[PDB]
Amino acid sequence: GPHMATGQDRVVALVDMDCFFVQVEQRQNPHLRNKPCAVVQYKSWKGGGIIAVSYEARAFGVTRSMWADDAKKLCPDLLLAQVRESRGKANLTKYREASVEVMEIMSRFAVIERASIDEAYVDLTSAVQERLQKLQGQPISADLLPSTYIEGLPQGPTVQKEGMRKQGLFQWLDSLQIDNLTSPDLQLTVGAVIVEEMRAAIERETGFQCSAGISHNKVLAKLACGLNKPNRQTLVSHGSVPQLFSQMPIRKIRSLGGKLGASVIEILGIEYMGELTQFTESQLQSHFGEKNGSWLYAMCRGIEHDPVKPRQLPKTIGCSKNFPGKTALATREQVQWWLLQLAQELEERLTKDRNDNDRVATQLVVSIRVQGDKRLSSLRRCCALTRYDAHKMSHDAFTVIKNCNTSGIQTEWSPPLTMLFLCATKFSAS
DNA sequence: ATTATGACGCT
DNA sequence: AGCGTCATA
Ligand SMILES: [Mn+2]
Ligand SMILES: [Mn+2]
Ligand SMILES: [Mn+2]
Repeated sequence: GPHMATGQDRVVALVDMDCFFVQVEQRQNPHLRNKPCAVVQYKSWKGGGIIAVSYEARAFGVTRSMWADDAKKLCPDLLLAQVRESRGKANLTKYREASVEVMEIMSRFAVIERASIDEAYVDLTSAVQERLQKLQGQPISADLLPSTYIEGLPQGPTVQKEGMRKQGLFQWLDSLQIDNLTSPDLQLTVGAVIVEEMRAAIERETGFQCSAGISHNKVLAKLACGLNKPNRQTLVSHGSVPQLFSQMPIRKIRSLGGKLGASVIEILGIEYMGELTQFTESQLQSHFGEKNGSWLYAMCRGIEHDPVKPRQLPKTIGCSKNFPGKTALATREQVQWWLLQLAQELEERLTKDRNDNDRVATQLVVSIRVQGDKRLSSLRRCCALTRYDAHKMSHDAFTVIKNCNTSGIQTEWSPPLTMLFLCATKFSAS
């Protein structure tokens, strides 16, 4: 009754860029704008691997992970932009720098949690309270929410898409109680007003379009964001959760897209998020552990407490390269050459990081994969990182992996290496 | 032969 | 610590 927590204490948004690497390349090259377009890495093997796809290209069935040669079969006029290569490897600096542009704008509105290269969570609870105190109990005009969808509306007693959006927004606004500064639905609405402002600023100041979700926690905000991509934002209210979740595959919820989610489906014999409500918290804990069980019990009711962390910068800086098929490294000179290439890119990024962000990494993690191992990583070893010097770091990395060579001979490396990974970690203020 | 990342959980 | 899981361009 009066004591059941409803998880409506916060206003949380998730802002996610549309087709982000494609937009970065479209800004740079106007010829790519408003075209079926994709971003590819490498080229020699099957035309290269696609890692981002414009919405025009998606209409032809082009997806991420697709080889460009195969994408061209679906979409002959597909335009491509290639990821930069430096020191023999893909280099993602352009996209990291574009990300910083977006993150710095968002940070003007609230403290953000960088969740990927192209998205961040915002806790807007305080900003909403402030905007509410200025407003005076005026109704919120539809004109303040020009790109907002209200999930679940319209409903009850037009054949165009923008028409439907407005109908839902109208129903939503008319149901509001703007007289109550503690009403969660009102708080979400004001959150959505602020996010319109945020998204307008991002587009004005970078040229990049994005989508967003507004809800009471990170999982619902993330889910909401995807509902009306691209270039739109979606409000998912607490009240909208039972209908939304009644047909929502469990795998769609963040963190349930892998083995845990599959086990929820298999063990319980269910399909949709809403079906979880019929289990006790103890039942869920018995199957999925104490933490997962409590999390699922609350999550299927729309409730989650994971805070928006105040962290705008990545906490690791890493350099990685695969050596697939017959390109696997089989000599000492090869292994050392590539460790140096990775280490030189790492030095570059680390030095820039120290100057920009007043911090220094203190641990170097070295990871390799061996031919025959299905696992992402075969071996991970750490050592000290005391100087930002590529030759030292590459010499150190070789030392910690040296004993992995099962070859009797010194000159050969066996079994051949199919991945090298250098990562700088454990930052301290400097 | 999707690749290049990056956060967090477990023991 | 080293490994595993999950995630995103
Ligand atoms: Mn995106
Ligand atoms: Mn994203
Ligand atoms: Mn994506």
